[PDB]
Amino acid sequence: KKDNMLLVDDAINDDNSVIAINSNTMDKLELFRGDTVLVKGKKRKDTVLIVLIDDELEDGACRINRVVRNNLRIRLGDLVTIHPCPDIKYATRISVLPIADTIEGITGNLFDVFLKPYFVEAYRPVRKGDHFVVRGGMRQVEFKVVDVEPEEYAVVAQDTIIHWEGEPINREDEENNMNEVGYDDIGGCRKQMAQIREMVELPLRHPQLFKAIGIKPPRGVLMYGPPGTGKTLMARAVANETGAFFFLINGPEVMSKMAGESESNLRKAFEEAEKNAPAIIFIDEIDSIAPKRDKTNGEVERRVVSQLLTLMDGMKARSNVVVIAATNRPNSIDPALRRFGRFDREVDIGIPDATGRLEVLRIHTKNMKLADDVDLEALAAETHGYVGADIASLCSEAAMQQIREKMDLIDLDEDEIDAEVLDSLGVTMDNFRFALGNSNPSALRETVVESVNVTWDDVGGLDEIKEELKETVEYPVLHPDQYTKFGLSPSKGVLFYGPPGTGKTLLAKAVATEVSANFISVKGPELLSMWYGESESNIRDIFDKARAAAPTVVFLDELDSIAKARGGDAGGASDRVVNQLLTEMDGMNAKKNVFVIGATNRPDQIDPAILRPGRLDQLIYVPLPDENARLSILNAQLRKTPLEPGLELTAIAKATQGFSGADLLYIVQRAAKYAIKDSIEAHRQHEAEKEVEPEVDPVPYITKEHFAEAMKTAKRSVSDAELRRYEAYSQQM
Amino acid sequence: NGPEVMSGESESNLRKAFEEAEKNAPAIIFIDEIDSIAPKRDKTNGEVERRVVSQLLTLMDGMKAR
Ligand SMILES: Nc1ncnc2c1ncn2[C@@H]1O[C@H](COP(=O)(O)OP(=O)(O)O)[C@@H](O)[C@H]1O
Ligand SMILES: Nc1ncnc2c1ncn2[C@@H]1O[C@H](COP(=O)(O)OP(=O)(O)O)[C@@H](O)[C@H]1O
Ligand code: BEF
Ligand code: BEF
Ligand SMILES: [Mg+2]
Ligand SMILES: [Mg+2]
Repeated sequence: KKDNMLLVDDAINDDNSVIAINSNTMDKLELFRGDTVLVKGKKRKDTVLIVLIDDELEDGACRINRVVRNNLRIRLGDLVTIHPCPDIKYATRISVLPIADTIEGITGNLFDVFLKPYFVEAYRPVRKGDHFVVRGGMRQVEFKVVDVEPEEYAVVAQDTIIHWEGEPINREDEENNMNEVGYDDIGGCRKQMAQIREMVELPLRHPQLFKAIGIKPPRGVLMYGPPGTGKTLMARAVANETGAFFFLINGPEVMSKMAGESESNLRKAFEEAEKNAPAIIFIDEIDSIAPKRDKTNGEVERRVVSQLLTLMDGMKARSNVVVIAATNRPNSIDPALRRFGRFDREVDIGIPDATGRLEVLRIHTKNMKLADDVDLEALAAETHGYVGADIASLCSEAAMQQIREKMDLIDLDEDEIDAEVLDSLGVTMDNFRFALGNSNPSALRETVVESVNVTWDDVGGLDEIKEELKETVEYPVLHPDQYTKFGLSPSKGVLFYGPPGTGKTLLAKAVATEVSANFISVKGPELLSMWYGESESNIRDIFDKARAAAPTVVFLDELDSIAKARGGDAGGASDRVVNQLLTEMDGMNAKKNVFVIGATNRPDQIDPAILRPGRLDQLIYVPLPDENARLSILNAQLRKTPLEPGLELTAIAKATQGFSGADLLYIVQRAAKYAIKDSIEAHRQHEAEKEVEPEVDPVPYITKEHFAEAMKTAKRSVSDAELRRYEAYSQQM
Repeated sequence: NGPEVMSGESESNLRKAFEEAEKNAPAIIFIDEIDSIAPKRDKTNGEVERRVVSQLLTLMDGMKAR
């Protein structure tokens, strides 16, 4: 460890142009009380200050006031490199300007008042870009050094000419934001960030390493992946981490209404990137530029593609520029633009894992008065399919929920704002839980499923079936250590079969509500279209949305219409659907861990090519309920009902042997209908006896006579031959 | 190569390449990645692909003994 790098500490000396080192630091690095030292911090910024012996400092980190600390874009507890510069000498002239909001109210001679006594006889060591502070006249004004004559940094001796102007600006706040954000604001993408940093650092600063090894540096990088991942943030961080030129052009803004000058715009962009310095070019949204040369019909876009191909190929060794192109979809790319020489190093910035979600959480919400009872580990563990911007939307929705929560009771008084509510603001766990329950992933927005309030105790019976189901779904998405220690490839599909009215759709709803993962549901023949190619493109982009928001559950309901038996046809469309489903279901490796759930009524018409072991091997039979399962169904269907205390369901469980949950629900609904009819008759009788008093309801519970009248027309659902067919299929399989 | 023939100038490029290979010497032409030029003519729906396939057909057929 070279002792030339030190951390930022609080300031004892309240002066602007000063830093404090300890004496044991002075003997460790020769410097003095008058010595003017160059501080170079993060964000590629610098500053100049006077070193002074400080006993309290302790050699390891340095004291600097908040003004110096700001110019370096550092905080208390950040590292900076310190090194002396006496090459700097007395100024010829200086160019400071007051920031508008620090002078709103006053006017007149700022020089005589603030600047004159501030710089006098101190010969301060200033810098271009510095923003210093001067206290006087019952306020503190902030000026920004806009220009000096003696290079970037100089000293303000009494002979130095201080020029101030009355240009109150707003620009510094805007200037800080664009420069703001470097490489510490992007979390969860460490390998791609290191590769991008290498690709912008090594060919641009020192090509001697690549000349020594003998590998030609690439002059082009492509960024693809899901939307809202961080390609634009990476481009902004790369544009801010270097003070070189950054010619920013976009996709559809290179055109013009005159007779063919977009080629001249591309030529002038390339010549302005070539004229100044070895620089970097970021071309955003190249899908509007490259139409893949197949679905285009014009000549102007082909001339644009040819001009960009000629301007991308003709780069010599003395040019030394690289290009960055952000791209949403990775399939509509021109293979002539993907030729060897222009775009070769394609990075894959995918969805983050739990540690990446923790990194983006600790990046985003660390700039607020947050809470006192928060744990981000459970928030990152429960969240599965979010990527990049959805976490920021979650934090914004939590802040808006906190604002809605602390408004109706504390009386904000929207005509004029107070100062009592503003400091008592904390986004607690309840606002984050409400924001988690009131949001959705950005890839599953168009396939949003309406909320069905069912739990794992609402499905009466099927106890061992539901516990092995919740185990075999909860295993491969949260704890992969048992999967790694087992050493066997897992199942990537499951199927339900049995009589209708048994609980397959109810088990699918219980998966959709209480599995702590994502869920996407389609109907059977919904993914078919009369056009050509769309009937397979629907399955293709549905499975693309499934692979994007990993993990998820794709419930293919009623597979007797998609996976129809082949067996003279209508043209071969269902065969194309089955083949597309087979080639989109066979590309399931250990990554992206999706799960396909099927539930049919007739299992004889399912394709053996899709019932093959290795594609969809599991087969859970859901049989008819027994006595105890029927009692559990009758107890779970009567949960939120005002039942009679002197009423038992064991007689209903014993008197019905071949019944099912659907007709049991029909029995309970007919009993409720009879109770509602009795309530209506008692209400109209009470109205007649009042016009010509009981309780709030004359029938507060469902009596035994209502059940005895509802079970009078209680048929059964399934016949006898269907049970024989299902028993024959269960004996065959 | 295949998709480096486009910019009515694909037919001019095909005629230019064939007359250049016929003018100089008895030689050999390498056409790499023919699947872009020949889209199998039934699944395609464009018209400059049909025109450049017809041009390649009438230019490959028009080679004599000399
Ligand atoms: N990987 C990431 N890490 C941190 N913040 C991210 C990430 N991806 C996206 N964001 C956040 O998403 C918001 C907008 O992202 P943006 O750069 O516009 O997305 P993109 O690169 O897809 O165009 C910003 O608030 C940004 O901080
Ligand atoms: N085992 C069960 N426990 C509780 N309710 C059940 C059960 N089986 C069926 N039901 C009821 O049946 C109704 C519809 O059943 P559903 O799942 O759609 O049938 P299927 O098995 O044909 O897909 C729901 O109102 C549900 O409450
Ligand atoms: F990937 Be981002 F939405 F550009
Ligand atoms: F969905 Be069930 F099998 F009627
Ligand atoms: Mg973008
Ligand atoms: Mg169903």
